[PDB]
Amino acid sequence: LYSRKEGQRQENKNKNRYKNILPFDHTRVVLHDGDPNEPVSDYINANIIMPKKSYIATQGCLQNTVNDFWRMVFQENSRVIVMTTKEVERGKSKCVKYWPDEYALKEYGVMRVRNVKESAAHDYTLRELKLSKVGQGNTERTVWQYHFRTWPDHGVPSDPGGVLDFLEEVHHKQESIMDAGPVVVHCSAGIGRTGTFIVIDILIDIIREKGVDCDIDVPKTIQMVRSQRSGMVQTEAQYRFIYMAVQHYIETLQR
Ligand SMILES: Cn1c(-c2ccccc2)c(-c2cn(CCC(=O)Nc3ccc(-c4ccccc4)cc3)nn2)c2cc(C(=O)O)c(O)cc21
Repeated sequence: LYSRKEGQRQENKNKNRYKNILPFDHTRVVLHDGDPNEPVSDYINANIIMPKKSYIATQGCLQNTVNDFWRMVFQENSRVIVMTTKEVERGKSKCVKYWPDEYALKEYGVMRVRNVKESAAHDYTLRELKLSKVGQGNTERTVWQYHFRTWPDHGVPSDPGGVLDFLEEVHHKQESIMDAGPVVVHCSAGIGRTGTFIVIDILIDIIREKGVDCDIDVPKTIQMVRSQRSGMVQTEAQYRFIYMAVQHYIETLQR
Protein backbone atom coordinates (compact mmCIF):
# COMPACT_ATOMS: atom_id res chain seq x y z
CA LEU A 1 0.00 0.00 0.00
CA TYR A 2 3.07 2.21 0.39
CA SER A 3 5.20 2.47 -2.75
CA ARG A 4 8.52 4.28 -3.21
CA LYS A 5 8.78 4.42 -7.00
CA GLU A 6 9.92 8.04 -7.34
CA GLY A 7 12.99 7.47 -5.18
CA GLN A 8 13.76 4.42 -7.33
CA ARG A 9 13.64 6.23 -10.67
CA GLN A 10 17.05 6.29 -12.37
CA GLU A 11 17.15 10.09 -12.51
CA ASN A 12 16.95 10.30 -8.69
CA LYS A 13 19.55 7.61 -7.96
CA ASN A 14 22.22 10.08 -6.86
CA LYS A 15 19.70 12.04 -4.80
CA ASN A 16 19.68 9.34 -2.10
CA ARG A 17 22.49 8.88 0.39
CA TYR A 18 21.54 5.20 0.77
CA LYS A 19 20.00 3.48 -2.26
CA ASN A 20 17.85 1.37 0.07
CA ILE A 21 16.32 4.18 2.15
CA LEU A 22 13.65 5.96 0.12
CA PRO A 23 10.50 8.04 0.82
CA PHE A 24 6.95 6.74 0.39
CA ASP A 25 5.29 8.36 -2.62
CA HIS A 26 2.12 9.33 -0.76
CA THR A 27 4.01 11.31 1.88
CA ARG A 28 7.16 12.40 0.01
CA VAL A 29 7.79 16.11 -0.24
CA VAL A 30 7.30 16.95 -3.89
CA LEU A 31 9.34 19.97 -4.98
CA HIS A 32 7.73 22.32 -7.47
CA ASP A 33 9.29 25.09 -9.54
CA GLY A 34 12.66 23.49 -10.24
CA ASP A 35 15.22 23.98 -13.01
CA PRO A 36 13.36 23.14 -16.25
CA ASN A 37 16.68 21.87 -17.65
CA GLU A 38 16.76 18.99 -15.15
CA PRO A 39 15.12 15.69 -16.20
CA VAL A 40 13.57 15.49 -12.75
CA SER A 41 13.60 18.23 -10.13
CA ASP A 42 10.55 17.45 -7.99
CA TYR A 43 12.36 14.93 -5.82
CA ILE A 44 14.07 15.04 -2.47
CA ASN A 45 14.48 12.21 -0.02
CA ALA A 46 12.05 13.74 2.47
CA ASN A 47 8.63 12.85 3.92
CA ILE A 48 5.96 14.91 5.64
CA ILE A 49 5.18 13.54 9.10
CA MET A 50 1.92 14.41 10.83
CA PRO A 51 0.90 13.16 14.32
CA LYS A 52 -1.64 21.40 13.30
CA LYS A 53 2.05 20.68 13.97
CA SER A 54 3.90 18.59 11.40
CA TYR A 55 7.47 17.62 10.51
CA ILE A 56 9.66 16.93 7.52
CA ALA A 57 11.92 13.94 8.08
CA THR A 58 14.82 14.08 5.63
CA GLN A 59 18.40 12.95 5.08
CA GLY A 60 21.42 15.15 5.51
CA CYS A 61 22.23 17.07 2.35
CA LEU A 62 24.43 15.56 -0.34
CA GLN A 63 26.61 17.96 -2.33
CA ASN A 64 24.14 17.64 -5.20
CA THR A 65 20.96 18.07 -3.12
CA VAL A 66 21.79 21.18 -1.11
CA ASN A 67 19.86 23.33 -3.56
CA ASP A 68 16.90 20.95 -3.37
CA PHE A 69 17.05 21.14 0.42
CA TRP A 70 16.61 24.91 0.38
CA ARG A 71 13.88 24.68 -2.25
CA MET A 72 12.04 22.37 0.14
CA VAL A 73 12.59 24.56 3.20
CA PHE A 74 11.30 27.53 1.21
CA GLN A 75 8.37 25.69 -0.37
CA GLU A 76 7.06 24.18 2.87
CA ASN A 77 7.56 27.51 4.65
CA SER A 78 9.63 25.77 7.34
CA ARG A 79 11.16 28.21 9.81
CA VAL A 80 12.85 25.68 12.06
CA ILE A 81 15.45 23.06 11.18
CA VAL A 82 16.60 20.39 13.58
CA MET A 83 19.97 18.96 12.56
CA THR A 84 20.65 15.98 14.81
CA THR A 85 24.15 15.00 13.67
CA LYS A 86 27.57 16.56 13.12
CA GLU A 87 28.51 17.01 9.47
CA VAL A 88 30.89 14.09 9.90
CA GLU A 89 30.66 11.37 12.55
CA ARG A 90 33.23 8.61 12.95
CA GLY A 91 34.80 9.64 9.64
CA LYS A 92 31.53 9.28 7.75
CA SER A 93 29.77 12.21 6.07
CA LYS A 94 26.22 12.58 7.41
CA CYS A 95 25.39 15.93 5.88
CA VAL A 96 27.21 18.34 3.61
CA LYS A 97 27.33 21.86 5.09
CA TYR A 98 24.22 23.56 3.64
CA TRP A 99 24.52 26.87 5.49
CA PRO A 100 27.03 29.72 5.05
CA ASP A 101 29.78 30.63 7.53
CA GLU A 102 28.75 33.07 10.26
CA TYR A 103 28.04 36.53 8.83
CA ALA A 104 28.47 35.13 5.32
CA LEU A 105 25.90 34.71 2.56
CA LYS A 106 25.73 32.08 -0.14
CA GLU A 107 23.37 31.44 -3.03
CA TYR A 108 22.10 27.88 -3.42
CA GLY A 109 20.58 27.75 -6.85
CA VAL A 110 17.94 30.46 -6.79
CA MET A 111 17.89 30.50 -2.99
CA ARG A 112 19.85 33.12 -1.05
CA VAL A 113 20.88 32.27 2.52
CA ARG A 114 22.49 34.69 4.94
CA ASN A 115 23.89 33.44 8.25
CA VAL A 116 23.02 36.39 10.48
CA LYS A 117 24.06 34.96 13.82
CA GLU A 118 25.35 31.80 15.46
CA SER A 119 24.84 31.23 19.18
CA ALA A 120 26.01 28.44 21.45
CA ALA A 121 23.77 26.76 23.98
CA HIS A 122 24.41 23.68 26.10
CA ASP A 123 23.93 20.71 23.77
CA TYR A 124 23.48 22.78 20.65
CA THR A 125 24.33 25.57 18.27
CA LEU A 126 21.60 27.84 16.98
CA ARG A 127 22.08 29.47 13.60
CA GLU A 128 19.71 32.26 12.68
CA LEU A 129 19.50 32.14 8.90
CA LYS A 130 17.79 34.42 6.42
CA LEU A 131 16.32 32.61 3.44
CA SER A 132 14.95 34.36 0.37
CA LYS A 133 14.36 33.73 -3.32
CA VAL A 134 16.74 35.61 -5.62
CA GLY A 135 14.13 36.21 -8.31
CA GLN A 136 11.52 37.73 -6.02
CA GLY A 137 11.39 40.57 -3.49
CA ASN A 138 9.04 39.73 -0.61
CA THR A 139 10.06 36.16 0.17
CA GLU A 140 12.66 36.55 2.92
CA ARG A 141 12.08 34.71 6.20
CA THR A 142 14.21 33.68 9.13
CA VAL A 143 15.00 30.00 9.41
CA TRP A 144 16.28 28.90 12.79
CA GLN A 145 18.69 26.02 12.54
CA TYR A 146 19.07 24.08 15.78
CA HIS A 147 22.19 21.99 15.51
CA PHE A 148 22.25 19.33 18.19
CA ARG A 149 25.96 18.49 18.40
CA THR A 150 26.31 16.36 21.54
CA TRP A 151 24.69 13.14 20.33
CA PRO A 152 27.29 10.44 21.11
CA ASP A 153 29.39 8.83 18.38
CA HIS A 154 28.02 5.48 19.59
CA GLY A 155 24.53 4.66 20.82
CA VAL A 156 22.21 7.29 22.25
CA PRO A 157 22.45 9.84 25.07
CA SER A 158 22.35 8.16 28.49
CA ASP A 159 20.17 10.96 29.89
CA PRO A 160 17.30 12.48 27.86
CA GLY A 161 17.59 15.87 29.56
CA GLY A 162 19.60 17.53 26.78
CA VAL A 163 17.25 16.46 24.00
CA LEU A 164 14.18 17.45 26.03
CA ASP A 165 15.53 20.92 26.84
CA PHE A 166 16.58 21.18 23.20
CA LEU A 167 13.11 20.16 22.03
CA GLU A 168 11.52 22.57 24.52
CA GLU A 169 13.45 25.43 22.93
CA VAL A 170 12.56 24.22 19.45
CA HIS A 171 8.94 23.98 20.57
CA HIS A 172 8.92 27.55 21.91
CA LYS A 173 10.62 28.86 18.74
CA GLN A 174 8.16 27.13 16.41
CA GLU A 175 5.17 28.56 18.34
CA SER A 176 6.66 32.07 18.40
CA ILE A 177 6.47 32.24 14.62
CA MET A 178 3.08 32.84 13.04
CA ASP A 179 1.96 29.84 11.01
CA ALA A 180 5.46 28.43 10.57
CA GLY A 181 5.55 25.39 8.31
CA PRO A 182 6.66 21.84 9.25
CA VAL A 183 9.74 21.57 11.45
CA VAL A 184 12.48 20.01 9.29
CA VAL A 185 14.39 17.27 11.10
CA HIS A 186 17.34 15.42 9.62
CA CYS A 187 20.11 12.96 10.28
CA SER A 188 22.24 10.76 8.04
CA ALA A 189 19.41 8.78 6.45
CA GLY A 190 16.56 10.68 8.06
CA ILE A 191 14.94 7.76 9.89
CA GLY A 192 16.87 6.66 12.98
CA ARG A 193 17.87 9.72 14.98
CA THR A 194 15.32 11.76 13.04
CA GLY A 195 12.57 9.33 13.95
CA THR A 196 13.63 9.44 17.60
CA PHE A 197 13.41 13.23 17.91
CA ILE A 198 10.06 13.38 16.12
CA VAL A 199 8.42 10.56 18.07
CA ILE A 200 9.58 12.19 21.31
CA ASP A 201 8.34 15.60 20.20
CA ILE A 202 4.96 14.10 19.28
CA LEU A 203 4.54 12.36 22.65
CA ILE A 204 5.60 15.43 24.65
CA ASP A 205 3.04 17.55 22.80
CA ILE A 206 0.27 15.10 23.70
CA ILE A 207 1.31 15.38 27.34
CA ARG A 208 1.20 19.17 27.07
CA GLU A 209 -2.47 19.01 26.05
CA LYS A 210 -3.73 16.06 28.06
CA GLY A 211 -1.69 16.12 31.27
CA VAL A 212 0.86 13.80 32.88
CA ASP A 213 -1.80 11.09 33.19
CA CYS A 214 -2.97 10.81 29.60
CA ASP A 215 -2.48 7.49 27.84
CA ILE A 216 0.87 7.12 26.09
CA ASP A 217 1.36 4.40 23.47
CA VAL A 218 4.92 4.59 22.11
CA PRO A 219 4.74 1.50 19.85
CA LYS A 220 1.51 2.87 18.38
CA THR A 221 3.02 6.29 17.71
CA ILE A 222 6.12 4.75 16.14
CA GLN A 223 4.06 2.58 13.81
CA MET A 224 2.10 5.72 12.96
CA VAL A 225 5.19 7.71 11.90
CA ARG A 226 6.47 4.62 10.10
CA SER A 227 3.44 4.60 7.83
CA GLN A 228 4.76 7.94 6.54
CA ARG A 229 8.50 7.17 6.29
CA SER A 230 9.77 3.62 6.68
CA GLY A 231 12.24 2.64 9.38
CA MET A 232 11.65 5.67 11.66
CA VAL A 233 13.49 4.73 14.90
CA GLN A 234 16.12 2.16 13.90
CA THR A 235 17.59 0.80 17.11
CA GLU A 236 16.59 -0.72 20.44
CA ALA A 237 18.53 2.04 22.20
CA GLN A 238 16.60 4.74 20.32
CA TYR A 239 13.36 2.96 21.10
CA ARG A 240 14.24 2.97 24.79
CA PHE A 241 15.52 6.54 24.69
CA ILE A 242 12.03 7.59 23.66
CA TYR A 243 10.45 5.84 26.65
CA MET A 244 12.97 7.47 28.98
CA ALA A 245 12.40 10.90 27.44
CA VAL A 246 8.63 10.82 27.91
CA GLN A 247 8.88 9.71 31.52
CA HIS A 248 11.63 12.23 32.26
CA TYR A 249 9.36 14.90 30.84
CA ILE A 250 6.38 13.71 32.89
CA GLU A 251 8.51 13.64 36.01
CA THR A 252 9.72 17.17 35.28
CA LEU A 253 6.16 18.48 35.00
CA GLN A 254 5.23 16.80 38.28
CA ARG A 255 7.47 19.59 39.63
C1 LIG B 1 22.51 5.24 8.89
N1 LIG B 1 23.02 5.02 10.28
C2 LIG B 1 23.99 4.08 10.64
C3 LIG B 1 24.62 3.21 9.80
C4 LIG B 1 24.12 1.89 9.62
C5 LIG B 1 24.78 0.99 8.74
C6 LIG B 1 25.94 1.41 8.03
C7 LIG B 1 26.44 2.73 8.21
C8 LIG B 1 25.79 3.63 9.09
C9 LIG B 1 24.18 4.19 12.03
C10 LIG B 1 25.03 3.46 12.80
C11 LIG B 1 24.62 2.37 13.59
N2 LIG B 1 25.67 1.85 14.23
C12 LIG B 1 25.71 0.70 15.15
C13 LIG B 1 25.16 -0.54 14.44
C14 LIG B 1 26.26 -1.55 14.20
O1 LIG B 1 26.56 -2.32 15.07
N3 LIG B 1 26.92 -1.61 12.97
C15 LIG B 1 27.77 -0.63 12.55
C16 LIG B 1 27.41 0.18 11.44
C17 LIG B 1 28.29 1.21 10.99
C18 LIG B 1 29.53 1.44 11.66
C19 LIG B 1 30.35 2.42 11.23
C20 LIG B 1 30.41 3.66 11.94
C21 LIG B 1 31.28 4.69 11.50
C22 LIG B 1 32.08 4.50 10.34
C23 LIG B 1 32.03 3.27 9.63
C24 LIG B 1 31.16 2.23 10.07
C25 LIG B 1 29.89 0.62 12.77
C26 LIG B 1 29.02 -0.41 13.22
N4 LIG B 1 26.67 2.64 13.79
N5 LIG B 1 26.35 3.64 12.92
C27 LIG B 1 23.32 5.22 12.51
C28 LIG B 1 23.07 5.79 13.81
C29 LIG B 1 22.11 6.83 13.97
C30 LIG B 1 21.90 7.36 15.22
O2 LIG B 1 20.82 7.34 15.74
O3 LIG B 1 22.92 7.92 15.87
C31 LIG B 1 21.39 7.31 12.81
O4 LIG B 1 20.46 8.30 12.92
C32 LIG B 1 21.63 6.76 11.51
C33 LIG B 1 22.60 5.72 11.39
